[PDB]
Amino acid sequence: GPLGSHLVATSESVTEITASSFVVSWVSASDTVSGFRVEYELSEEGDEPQYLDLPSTATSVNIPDLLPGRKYIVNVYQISEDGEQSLILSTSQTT
Repeated sequence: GPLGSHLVATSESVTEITASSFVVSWVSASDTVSGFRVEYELSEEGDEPQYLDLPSTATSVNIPDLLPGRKYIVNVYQISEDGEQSLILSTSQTT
């Protein structure tokens, strides 16, 4: 039982690459949410944003068809029963 040492990396749980994708997870900011909407766009090119919809029970999604070597801005919004969206998680990533 080595002390100060633990670096095992087991099996890198940060998988998503494939197609330069991203696997982003968040925490529901409300149980009244009717679903979730994920938005990802290039921070460089500034291309048009893409939107993905997930059920209120969804708390994680993989974004495929991403361009490797490009930086994306990802923002998660939860949809309320009234169709209202609220930013619960905002982060950027580099494929």
